[PDB]
Amino acid sequence: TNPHVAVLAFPFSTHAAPLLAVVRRLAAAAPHAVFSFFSTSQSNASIFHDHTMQCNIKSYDISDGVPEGYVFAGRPQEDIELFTRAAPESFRQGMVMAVAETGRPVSCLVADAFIWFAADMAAEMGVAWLPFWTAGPNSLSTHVYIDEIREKIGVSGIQGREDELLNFIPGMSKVRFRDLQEGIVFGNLNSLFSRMLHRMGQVLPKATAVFINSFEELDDSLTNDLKSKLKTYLNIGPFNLITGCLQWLKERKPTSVVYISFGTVTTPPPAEVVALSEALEASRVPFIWSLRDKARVHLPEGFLEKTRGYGMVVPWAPQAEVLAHEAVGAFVTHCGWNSLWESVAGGVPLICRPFFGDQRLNGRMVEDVLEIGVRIEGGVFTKSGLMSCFDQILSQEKGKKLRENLRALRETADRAVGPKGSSTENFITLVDLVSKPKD
Ligand SMILES: O=c1ccn([C@@H]2O[C@H](COP(=O)(O)OP(=O)(O)O[C@H]3O[C@H](CO)[C@@H](O)[C@H](O)[C@H]3F)[C@@H](O)[C@H]2O)c(=O)[nH]1
Ligand SMILES: O=c1c(O)c(-c2ccc(O)cc2)oc2cc(O)cc(O)c12
Repeated sequence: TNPHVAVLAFPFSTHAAPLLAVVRRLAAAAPHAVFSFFSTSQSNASIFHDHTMQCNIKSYDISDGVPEGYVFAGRPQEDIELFTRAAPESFRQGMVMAVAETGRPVSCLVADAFIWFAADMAAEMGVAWLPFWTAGPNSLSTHVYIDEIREKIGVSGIQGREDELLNFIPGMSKVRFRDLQEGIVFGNLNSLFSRMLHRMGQVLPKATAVFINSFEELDDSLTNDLKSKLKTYLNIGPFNLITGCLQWLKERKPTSVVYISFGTVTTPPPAEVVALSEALEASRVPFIWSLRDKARVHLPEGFLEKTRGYGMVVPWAPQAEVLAHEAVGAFVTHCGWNSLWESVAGGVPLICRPFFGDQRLNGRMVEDVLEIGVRIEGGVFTKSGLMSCFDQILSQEKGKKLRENLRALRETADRAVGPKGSSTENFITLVDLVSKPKD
């Protein structure tokens, strides 16, 4: 038969949405192929919200892995653990349904890199395995190098060595030991999530091709190194350059507003919430703060009332549109990959407060490599540190330089995704791979 591409999403944080975005581009490029998109019912409901969807894509709801009478212990990553333990069976049962509906065997397996066992499912089915790394090439590299990093550094702690450099890994000359993701050489190395990512790192070199929402020219040496470690390595982004709040912003002066958000699975600790509120109020800087409604309990009494004239606190913002708005002059961020590229699209300097995963590597890239943002003194929010960052960016020479660097970076990125761009050519390659029928 003609192709039937099974797509296996990771249904937590911002993973399923970028994967659907690529699938949409692939379905338009390969109109003869059918695509079956597997995630949980909650994930699909969110990302498929709303007549524009390519007719050759259909979503399928798979199990969240939670047993019927289950009582949560309240561990962190408990939902992830439940989903992950059931996922091999959950995805298999989804694909069975899609094969019966379409009458076409699965010819290709696209999956979030996190679904490491997708490699084994693909080998069993006799089809290509095409993992999507949803974050940056920095974190991809450290994952692919996990064994070597562990061998060089050891796994009994990095006490006294936090600021030592990872300069023995290509493209990582400015990354310190402390910048590494949890599960590499520190954190709970025996957790299910740590073991998952360890195996992923090992099996990624076996993929038909690994693809990523970045552009090759972000770092030539890193790109070259990854092409040496992987069978085929395809930069196909940035996606965002390819494809109440706004009314309020209309009346603000250019480059005057601070936007604040910490992604989809973080809130700063309550003391840091207080600290930001104090900095906003003391500077009287116009602001839009994306803050979980549940977390509003942590705002100092009177904060909302004193800032009503110049700031909004909302449970969800149209973030990409806010960052592209001329009134916005800075972005206080956890340094998640998707947020970073939206800020680059908008030409808005970052104020970085990374928490976990790849965010410290991304913060290092932003501050020391690309120079498109600044660090917060001590890596935690304080009233004085934040006030200094706002001044540096909105009112001082530093902000002009960061804006200049952002312009140049965005132009390079634009050319990667234009006609004859490196990401354009790489995407053709990926289309060719997903278009192949089964052996
Ligand atoms: O009020 C809001 C708030 C957010 N959004 C949108 O949600 C997305 C957040 O993506 P981002 O990658 O920055 O953060 P997060 O989901 O925590 O990332 C995880 O996944 C990332 C990629 O895998 C990884 O880099 C990171 O470390 C992880 F935490 C981004 O597209 C925002 O525009 C919004 O529209 N409105
Ligand atoms: O979604 C998540 C995610 O992507 C990452 C991550 C881990 C290593 C990386 O290199 C990059 C990202 O960690 C997480 C940790 C959580 O407790 C919950 C999550 O949802 C994520």
